[PDB]
Amino acid sequence: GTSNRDWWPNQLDLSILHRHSSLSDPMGKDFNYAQAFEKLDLAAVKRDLHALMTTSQDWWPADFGHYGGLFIRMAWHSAGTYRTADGRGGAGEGQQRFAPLNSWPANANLDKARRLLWPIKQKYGRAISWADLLILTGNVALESMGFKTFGFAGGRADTWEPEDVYWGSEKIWLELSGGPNSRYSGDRQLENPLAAVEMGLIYVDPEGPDGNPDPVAAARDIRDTFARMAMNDEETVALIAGGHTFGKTHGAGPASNVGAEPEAAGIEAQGLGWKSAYRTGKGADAITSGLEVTWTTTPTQWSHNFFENLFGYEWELTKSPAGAHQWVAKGADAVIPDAFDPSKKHRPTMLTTDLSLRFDPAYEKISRRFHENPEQFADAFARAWFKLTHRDMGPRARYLGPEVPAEVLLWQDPIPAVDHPLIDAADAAELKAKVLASGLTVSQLVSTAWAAASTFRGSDKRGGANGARIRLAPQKDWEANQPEQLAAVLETLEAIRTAFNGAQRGGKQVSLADLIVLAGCAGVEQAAKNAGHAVTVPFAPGRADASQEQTDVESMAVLEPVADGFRNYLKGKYRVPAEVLLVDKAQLLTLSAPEMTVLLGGLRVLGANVGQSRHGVFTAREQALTNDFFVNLLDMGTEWKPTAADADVFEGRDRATGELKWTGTRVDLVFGSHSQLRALAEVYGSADAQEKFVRDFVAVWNKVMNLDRFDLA
Amino acid sequence: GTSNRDWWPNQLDLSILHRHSSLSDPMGKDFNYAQAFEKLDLAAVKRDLHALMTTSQDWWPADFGHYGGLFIRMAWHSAGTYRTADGRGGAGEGQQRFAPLNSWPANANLDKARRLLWPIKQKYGRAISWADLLILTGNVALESMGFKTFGFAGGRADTWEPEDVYWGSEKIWLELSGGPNSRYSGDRQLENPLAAVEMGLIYVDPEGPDGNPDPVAAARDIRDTFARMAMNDEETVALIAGGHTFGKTHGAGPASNVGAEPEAAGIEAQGLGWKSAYRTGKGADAITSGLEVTWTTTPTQWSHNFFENLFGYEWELTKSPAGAHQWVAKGADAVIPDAFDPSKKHRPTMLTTDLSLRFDPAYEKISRRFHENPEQFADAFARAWFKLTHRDMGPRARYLGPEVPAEVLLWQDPIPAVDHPLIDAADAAELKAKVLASGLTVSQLVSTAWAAASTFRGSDKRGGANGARIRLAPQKDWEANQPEQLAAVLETLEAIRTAFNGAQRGGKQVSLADLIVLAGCAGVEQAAKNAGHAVTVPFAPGRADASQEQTDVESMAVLEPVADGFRNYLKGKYRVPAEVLLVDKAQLLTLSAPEMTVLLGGLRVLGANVGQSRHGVFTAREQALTNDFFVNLLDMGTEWKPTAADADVFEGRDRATGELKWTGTRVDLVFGSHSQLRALAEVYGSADAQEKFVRDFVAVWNKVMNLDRFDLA
Ligand code: HEM
Ligand code: HEM
Ligand code: NA
Ligand code: NA
Repeated sequence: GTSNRDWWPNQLDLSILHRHSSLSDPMGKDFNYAQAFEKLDLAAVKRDLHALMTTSQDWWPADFGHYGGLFIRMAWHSAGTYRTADGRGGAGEGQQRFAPLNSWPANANLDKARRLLWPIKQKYGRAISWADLLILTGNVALESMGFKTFGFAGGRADTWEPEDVYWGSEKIWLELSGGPNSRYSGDRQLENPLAAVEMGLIYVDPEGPDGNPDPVAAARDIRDTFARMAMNDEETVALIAGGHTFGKTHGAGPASNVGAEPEAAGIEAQGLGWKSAYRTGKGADAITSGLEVTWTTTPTQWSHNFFENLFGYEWELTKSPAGAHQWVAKGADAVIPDAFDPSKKHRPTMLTTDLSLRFDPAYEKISRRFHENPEQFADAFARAWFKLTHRDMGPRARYLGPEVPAEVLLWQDPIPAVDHPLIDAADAAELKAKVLASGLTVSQLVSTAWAAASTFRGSDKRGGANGARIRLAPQKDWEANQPEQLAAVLETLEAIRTAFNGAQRGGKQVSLADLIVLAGCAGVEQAAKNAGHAVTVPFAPGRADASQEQTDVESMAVLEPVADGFRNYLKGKYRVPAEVLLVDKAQLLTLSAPEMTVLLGGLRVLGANVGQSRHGVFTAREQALTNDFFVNLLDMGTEWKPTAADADVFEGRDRATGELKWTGTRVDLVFGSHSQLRALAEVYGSADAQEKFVRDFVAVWNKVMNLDRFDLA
Repeated sequence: GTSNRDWWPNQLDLSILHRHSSLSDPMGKDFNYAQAFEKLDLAAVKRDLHALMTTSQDWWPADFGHYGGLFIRMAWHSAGTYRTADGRGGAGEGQQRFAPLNSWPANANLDKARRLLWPIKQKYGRAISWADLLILTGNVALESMGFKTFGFAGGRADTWEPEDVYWGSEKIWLELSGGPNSRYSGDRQLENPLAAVEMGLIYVDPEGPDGNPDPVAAARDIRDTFARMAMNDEETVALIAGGHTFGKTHGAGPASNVGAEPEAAGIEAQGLGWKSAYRTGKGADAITSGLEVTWTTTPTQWSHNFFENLFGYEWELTKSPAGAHQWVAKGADAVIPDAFDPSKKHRPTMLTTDLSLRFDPAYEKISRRFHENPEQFADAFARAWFKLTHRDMGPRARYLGPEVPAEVLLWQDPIPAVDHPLIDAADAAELKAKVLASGLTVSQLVSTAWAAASTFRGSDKRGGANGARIRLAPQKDWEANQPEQLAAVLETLEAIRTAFNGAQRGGKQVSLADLIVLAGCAGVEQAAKNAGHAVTVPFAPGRADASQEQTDVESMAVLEPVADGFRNYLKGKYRVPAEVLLVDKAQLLTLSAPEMTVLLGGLRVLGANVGQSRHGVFTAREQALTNDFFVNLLDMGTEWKPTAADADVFEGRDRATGELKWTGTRVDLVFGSHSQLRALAEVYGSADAQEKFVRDFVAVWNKVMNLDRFDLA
């Protein structure tokens, strides 16, 4: 069946903005997961999970009689797809149960793990999501095996179709670097936004880079990919050694015995995959990764035996029974228990990537410290597991249930509690009149509030206007934010604030975060008045101001917009065309195509462009809120051509005289070119549409201003 | 960007059920197009279209000073994609303006035609849809040139994204038959559901079959494709000769001068395509099809000169300036005017497919009658043009505006007017109790109402329970409908009806169409009661009973379900897997994936399978409305394998004992296999889901019963 994708494989794809419709969702449109979860008996679920750990099923028997290691791995894979570049991936939507992640080679036999959880999921129904259950199961596994966790938050709502994520361009699973779709170039530079070394892996190749078993070069890939998942050296060593305290790998015979991944298997397999023709196909004969390593002498119990073994032996390169590279301890006795046969024991073994923790010099110092001070290892792993499994959940206001840790962590981008009366509607009217009387323009007011709010991304629920981080490093210096113009606006708003706060009784005060957003609303109201329309823009107070010490500058760098079509901004030249980058940004802001359309047309005429560029400013009444962008864009009296100097800039000329009327970028003109976008632009550029344009614009403006407002839920 | 479709190209695609979401729609969710249209000043729009006809734009000058021919072709191609096999295609959703149709080769330069209409669309805004405007413009063209049309109905709501239609498997535009994706097999048998001879054509190749200029062989393709668009011989001849009374073709120079179609063109082209490097690229130099034919001596005036020329000359095979085969009149004078140069004249010319009208012997008799009696030609054409342009609009209740023809046509599947009081809620409860006391079972009641209602297809809005056509030929004999069981049910319901109607005063009566649906409602209520649940299933009366004389039996043949997964029914063996056919049926019924899932699980346990097959009947309490289908399907204690006899039938056996518990088809087991469907099945198979299952089942049942109820809007 030939599709539009087949004929025009480079046309823009708008269907990523219309996912997650009420159509695909089986729950009612009033379903609120937070409310269902807050009534769950969480203690009862944990008891059932504890029982499950040692209730072996014959279709996938438990190693050592205990499923703990399998479930820790299941939870670390759920969380492990996270990339800090876009916030996409992670455990927070339960995507491991959908394509493609359900079928990634690195997720082999996690299908079995999820199926073992079906009875519990069934018993508790809508009150616990799959997404929450995968993480909670990991926690229970750790607890069952003697490790005390740092805590747990519920609230990850289930999703019902696959997320649109760019996982890479390779067309072969586990393709090694340098191919026609290589994710690597230069001196082993991994392309943004990717955070894994091969297609279908979580972070790195356990045999070493491109399969070459050198622990030192593996360490370099470990460091780069874990940093791209927001983890530093200490967290990385704690997580890897912590995880590999438990369980085992599975490589009992050749990989060619393993059949189709779940999305390719027959219908009779009922959602499972990787069926194996090697001996019994499971248990003692299991094949998952192809490696055959068991790390400690008590694989079902928390121990300090990982680092005793790593440092206490010298290591020899060898091969598993499937042919994979792995390491065995020189001269050791057979001290490692067998998973099924009490009369067998095995020598200690390690992956190349485990040896990285000893042979990379910076890791070695951390690993030695953890070896000599196991209580520090325990605490570091507990904190890192919490971070790993919660890093994509967003502000602490979304954390549900009775095990949420009280300690505030820097990586949560924390926002102080509000402890004072908030401004009311009379106060807001007074503050808007003050903002307008100060001389700040529409363009300055709109641009500043857009800059503050538009850092939000729905993928990990980071960013937005709450916190007033626009005033702090590094946001205040981002080129897209226009740092000199920004400084002058914030200085005037800070004087307004100081004067209003100084006059109040009781404890009433306004935060700068609220005033930035309020001043943007006044801008939009003034712009509507310039056009002859009487419009009130909704505002909700309650934002608070975070400090510089609560704002990790390195972690904040990934929110920098290097492309923001809403301000017609591009920081450099990229391989991806600018209109694909606009749709990507709309997706992170949670906008539909009609919302993206309205929003961009309105921003153009209000003067939100970076550096006051005229590109896309198709109006003779700038700073007035009108539908001019659409009416002028669609005027067939104008002809467009790319410029000689720059192919990404276009001149719009009167068709009859040749006279220049406008210029635009690709972000501008795509609205008059892409056949779906142009259909939307036509609605807003019609003669009956001016009031609809204004109303829709105010709605989407308000939506963006509130994206991070999880305190108002 | 590698996608799920790239890795698993044969997995089922559920996204076709979730198009047309409120997310992608720029109009508000209360927008009602019918209400906007009913206030349009249609006379004022027609006056503007009339002025447009002779107002040439320089970017695409009008042939002969008149855009009429161009707009008739635009309106004929908008309607000409219709296929009777599935009802997909046609003019009713304005799909010509989206991909792929906007870029089909046969639609070359219609982009210019649509752009000419933008100023009128802009003026009238939401009160006239693009869909309606395309057709209206064609009508006004005809009127302006002296032809009396049969009428016009508004009401085609605009759509906002491409519809998912199977247009063929070819990967090359206009690929000749016999390739690796051939749409032809056997003795030139075109595969259902296609209705064109090549990918990107409307019906046929104007040069002749696979480019061979034989009028006789071309006639066979004309007849076959037009029949597949619901047009007989008379209507076919009227349409082709009627259309080719006007205007001209465009082939002034070689085709290699013509650039990229609209979806492939550069962004600067602003949605237009086929830019030509041949001389001025337009007007006198235009290239569209590559043919260069002008049929009549007054191309901008209705005449009977097409048939005067077709019969008054002998014809010689020749070539256009682009190299296409075409025909020229032997020994004729230069009598045909030139489109731009008043001092030039040309000889009469024809397409191969024009000459089909004279050299096929059945066409020749009709064409001679139309030649001798041009008043008959005019009436046939008017009726055919109406049918062509309205055939996908659905029941007459959807027709809006002041020009709707009052004559009721057989192809409209007409429903008589209701002229008596309707039954009220107390009457409906009395009739339900009488149906249940007759002895009819849950299974008989649900199966009969499902059979009557499930013929609906949202592609052309044909079928549904209104009319009670299930009691007439040919429905009453369709194998899926279980003809002997159906006849017994209808006999009992007809006695109930006769008794209730005989006892009334004051005109009140119940139609059999309403009683069939009410009886199905009683069945569902009883099934809920058998499970321990009291529900009321909504019912809306107002259907009427059509007669056999108002039912075209041949036209009804395309509504026969040959695959109906909801009844576990497959009439024969097909190339396409049965699960793909289930999703295709759900799309025709307008169901989402959650609605399809609920509905199928419920139908299984209510006994709706054809022939009382136990396949998929995963319950020990058949005829009770429970979620047993889902609970049992998802039980990991059962193992499934295909049978030896039949690979499309599966046995479900206890995993521990080997005991046979169930059997199912691919349609049953897909719900436990496909990762998105299994996620939906899990929600309904949870321990907390019984009330949700019942409520959602009742909702989707009611939706299906009401699909054709455009009288209630
Ligand atoms: C450099 C990063 C890492 C690499 C290359 C990696 C590699 C692997 C591989 C190849 C397996 C074997 C799969 C099989 O054949 O069954 C595995 C098992 C496992 N990993 Fe990791 N690992 C990494 C980090 C982690 C982390 C961060 C955790 C958890 C905090 C984790 C916990 C586990 C556990 C518990 C198992 C045992 C599974 C079982 O008992 O079935 N690993 N690892
Ligand atoms: C066997 C069926 C048909 C074939 C093969 C056919 C073929 C074509 C071709 C190849 C063109 C020239 C495109 C160009 O170069 O500009 C054309 C023009 C046209 N056709 Fe058809 N046609 C068919 C049926 C119809 C019908 C059913 C109608 C309307 C009732 C229609 C109305 C027209 C008109 C009005 C034009 C003139 C366009 C203009 O003036 O720009 N045709 N036809
Ligand atoms: Na994410
Ligand atoms: Na249709």
